[PDB]
Parts: sequence; structure tokens; C-alpha cells
Amino acid sequence: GLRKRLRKFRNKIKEKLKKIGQKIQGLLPKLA
Repeated sequence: GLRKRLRKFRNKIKEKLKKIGQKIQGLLPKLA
């Protein structure tokens, strides 16, 4: 049962990741 929970876990966080990667690419061009 632990597996089913772990897999889905790394799936939820993965979403919040691609979210910030979209916020920094906007400032970089201005800062660096």
C-alpha cells in the first residue's frame, strides 16, 4: 500500500514544480 501512496505523491509535487519554473523565467531576462 505504501507504493500506491508514494507514486501519487511524487505526482502532486511535480505540479507545484513546473509552476515556479514559470515565474523565474520571467524575471531572469530582466535581472540576468
